Amino acid sequence: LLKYNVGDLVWSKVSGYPWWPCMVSADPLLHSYTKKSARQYHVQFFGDAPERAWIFEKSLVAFEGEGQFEKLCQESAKQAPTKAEKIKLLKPISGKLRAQWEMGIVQAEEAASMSVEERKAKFTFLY
Repeated sequence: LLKYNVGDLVWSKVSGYPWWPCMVSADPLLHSYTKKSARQYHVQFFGDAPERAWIFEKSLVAFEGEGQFEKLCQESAKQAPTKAEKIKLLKPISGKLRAQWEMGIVQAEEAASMSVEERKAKFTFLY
């Protein structure tokens, strides 16, 4: 009865950032993963340097594979507010961030490779 559940795997768009591979998790504080018309969820960003955050359900799609990446970039930059984001949301990733994104997908598909119960166990991170 919810578009996503605990260990589901999702692309997450944050303004300034490229749509990003994430797994949903429980907030290590509130001990929930979701919470008036639009829903949020708790998701941790894949990277060699992971982080977490509450994203809206609206900036959230389920993750089939690395295939969806270019088309999702098209959709967001289809029209983004500034037109220097669009420029940069459409040339392939640059800089410090790039190496981490590559690390992102590797984990992502390695993680689709496994059932929730172990994918959670191996991929929810502690701080």
